[PDB]
Amino acid sequence: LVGGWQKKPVDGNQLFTELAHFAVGNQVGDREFFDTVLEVIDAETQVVAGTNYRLTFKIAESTCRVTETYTKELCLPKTQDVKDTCTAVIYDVPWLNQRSVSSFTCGV
Amino acid sequence: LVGGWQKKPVDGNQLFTELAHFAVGNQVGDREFFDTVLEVIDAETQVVAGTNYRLTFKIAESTCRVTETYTKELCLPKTQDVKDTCTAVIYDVPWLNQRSVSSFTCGVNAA
Repeated sequence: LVGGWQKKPVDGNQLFTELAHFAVGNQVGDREFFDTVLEVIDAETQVVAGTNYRLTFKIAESTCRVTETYTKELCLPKTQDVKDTCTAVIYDVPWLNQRSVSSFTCGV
Repeated sequence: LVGGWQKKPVDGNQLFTELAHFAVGNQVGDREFFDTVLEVIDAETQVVAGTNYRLTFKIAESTCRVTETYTKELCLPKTQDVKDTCTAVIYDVPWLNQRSVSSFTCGVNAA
């Protein structure tokens, strides 16, 4: 789900300052020096919920070379021989079209 | 905020197949060919809510070179003189120790 944007007070919110520093400390580009925060002046927040998935599954070697772009429909199993069993943890946030794998381990 | 882990049936659930394929198709290590998914056998889920932060702030040029490490406490402003105003959106998910900047732009507003 995604919630509405809400204006918040800047006030004594340390986290705002911490998150601003986090953003501006990560802008390199074509600057000789980093810029840094003098002050925050507006602040809005928005709940954004995703789902974290822990999936266990059987794998096989596929026919696709890793140079290629993977697809379910192109990268079919060479043989119906199980190779391993694996567990993966995937965080999915459709609202921001983000999806990430945090862990992936086999020999389960 | 984080919901509880819940066991879910594999059943037909096409999302789980899509998510397994997604994970396996992003593993290129120690392998000439991608592995692919034969079948899913367990599934658990956890709602995790993060917070998206839209922050507007005034910046100054700092004393730290880009070669160096940024820290608020080391990279103090040269002068208490504004040089630009910027807006950033940051998605924070402390529960997964993920944090990301989705946009960073330096236009200023008396909107």
